[PDB]
Amino acid sequence: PGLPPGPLENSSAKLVNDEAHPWKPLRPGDIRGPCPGLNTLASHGYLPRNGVATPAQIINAVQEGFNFDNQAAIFATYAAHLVDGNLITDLLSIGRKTRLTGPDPPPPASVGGLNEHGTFEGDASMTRGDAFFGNNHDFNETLFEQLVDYSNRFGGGKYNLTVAGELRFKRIQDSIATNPNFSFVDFRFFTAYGETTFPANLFVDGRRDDGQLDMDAARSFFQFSRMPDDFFRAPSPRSGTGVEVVVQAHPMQPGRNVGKINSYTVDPTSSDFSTPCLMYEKFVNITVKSLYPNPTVQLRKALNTNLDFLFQGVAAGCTQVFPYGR
Ligand code: HEM
Ligand SMILES: *[C@@H]1O[C@H](CO)[C@@H](O)[C@H](O)[C@H]1NC(C)=O
Ligand SMILES: *[C@@H]1O[C@H](CO)[C@@H](O)[C@H](O)[C@H]1NC(C)=O
Ligand SMILES: *[C@@H]1O[C@H](CO)[C@@H](O)[C@H](O)[C@H]1NC(C)=O
Ligand SMILES: *[C@@H]1O[C@H](CO)[C@@H](O)[C@H](O)[C@H]1NC(C)=O
Ligand SMILES: *[C@@H]1O[C@H](CO)[C@@H](O)[C@H](O)[C@H]1NC(C)=O
Ligand SMILES: COc1ccc(CO)cc1OC
Ligand SMILES: [Cl-]
Ligand SMILES: [Mg+2]
Repeated sequence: PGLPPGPLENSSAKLVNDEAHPWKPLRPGDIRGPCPGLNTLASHGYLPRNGVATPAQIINAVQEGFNFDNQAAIFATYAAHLVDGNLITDLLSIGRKTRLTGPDPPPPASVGGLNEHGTFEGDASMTRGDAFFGNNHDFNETLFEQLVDYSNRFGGGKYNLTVAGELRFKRIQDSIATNPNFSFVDFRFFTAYGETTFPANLFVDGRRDDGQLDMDAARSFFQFSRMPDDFFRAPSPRSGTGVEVVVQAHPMQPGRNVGKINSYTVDPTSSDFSTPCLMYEKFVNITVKSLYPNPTVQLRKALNTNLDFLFQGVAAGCTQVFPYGR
């Protein structure tokens, strides 16, 4: 594995929909998944256009194309790679499972790409349906139209953090009401909130950076993986700033439905926003370790390297944990 890239040398706003990075349609075999950011980077050639990439390629692409901040890029990328990528070949699919990531490790590891439900991807996404309903990765028009409606109602026709706060809660309540397997704990509990800020922070043209995303731009990213014509990236590195507004709108406890609709039951063993270090510790000790309980020599080495890289993205104050020793 390569070292995690460092922050941008020059993080100014600039044209990112440029001559070197044109949008192109999908070819047969090209993979897109549940993340409109990575999808857009692949469809503009910031990532390989087939949607299979190394962690270093992903980190460079999110920084260069969108000004995603370095710490956030490192944590997300290595978390995804650990649970969804091939640690020997150093390749991760941004969507469905593919033979392009190379020879698989033994069960119970899945190397399922970002489409793998319950590892990184989870329920109550804004524009993708819950995995229980049959498709956790494709753009959903009905859900996008709901995003438009919430933008009309709470954002004057634009998507902003106020809209995010209301839509985040709506999606949770809809999953509680209809998905008997709804899960909203630990890693998904965190990412579900942060992801709702990303359209306001990163899909807004960086010459404005006003947190007000228009619906034409929103559809372009969410549906077509396409930057608006003349799109400038954000003017400074960021990811989840303003997530507090989203949480404050409708504070929730982590929990799950318990095999029936309308049975949301709080999980006191889950991390929440009061215990961010616990979220990291459980991700490593439980989630990663369960996929690789007794790895062979070359896998153990790759796990430890990628776990070291993951820890670079963890907020200062947390203690590193070592599931396979040092
Ligand atoms: C840094 C590497 C990144 C990885 C590995 C990644 C991966 C993912 C995954 C797997 C999801 C699905 C979560 C869910 O179940 O809803 C997701 C959600 C999302 N990501 Fe990313 N992401 C990354 C960075 C970014 C960036 C830079 C952007 C924007 C520039 C972005 C925008 C989004 C949005 C908007 C969603 C929610 C989509 C929806 O709910 O419809 N992500 N990401
Ligand atoms: C950084 O990039 C911007 C936009 O491309 C440019 O205007 C600026 O002068 C660059 N800064 C340095 C120090 O080169
Ligand atoms: C149902 O929930 C469990 C974990 O609570 C998860 O392993 C499983 O993949 C879920 N499946 C769907 C389709 O939601
Ligand atoms: C999209 O989401 C809606 C609302 O949850 C759902 O009823 C529909 O089956 C989903 N799929 C498609 C292909 O529209
Ligand atoms: C969202 O837009 C609405 C209408 O313009 C406005 O009242 C609200 O303050 C905005 N919220 C943010 C966080 O910009
Ligand atoms: C994770 O495992 C380490 C031992 O490697 C231990 O110190 C730590 O308390 C564990 N944390 C959790 C949340 O299980
Ligand atoms: C910055 O942390 C994240 C990076 C990527 C995703 C998925 O788009 C979720 C994150 O946590 C909010
Ligand atoms: Cl940064
Ligand atoms: Mg999802």
